[PDB]
This record gives sequence, structure tokens and C-alpha cells, in this order.
Amino acid sequence: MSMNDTYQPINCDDYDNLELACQHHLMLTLELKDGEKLQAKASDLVSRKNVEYLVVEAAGETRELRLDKITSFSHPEIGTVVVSES
Repeated sequence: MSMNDTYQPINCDDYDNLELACQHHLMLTLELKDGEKLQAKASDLVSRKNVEYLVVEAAGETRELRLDKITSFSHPEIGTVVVSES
């Protein structure tokens, strides 16, 4: 029935490049339904053959955030994004 979709876990193809650079500028603040909130220095994204997840470098340890469709991620003077814009 349907072959084309547009359901992204968090970050999209292009929207991920502009959001992470302009909206996150390396340092992003991740938040969860449990009112979680944490900023992370440096970050890039990786797209799986099936979907797409973000991968941020935590000082000296690689971390993967947004791969679980995190409720929302906010950035000072930018905004809050929940499991992909929708």
C-alpha cells in the first residue's frame, strides 16, 4: 500500500545537519519524559541502514543519544525537539 515514509527517530537527513550545528552547536541538552536533562559536548550523527540515530562524543567516551527516540532535546535559546519534529 505505502512505500514512502517519513518517520524519523529524532534527527532527519538534512534537518540533522542544521539542527545539530545551529540548534545544538555541538553542545546539546537531552531530556526524557522523566524530566531528564543533560548537556553533551561535541556530537555527530550516524544513520543505520534501517533508520537514523545521533552519536555524541562525551569528552573521551563515545555515546549514542536519539537512537531510542528520546522524548525531547532542548538547547538554550533554540528549542525543544521530541522524537523528531511532528
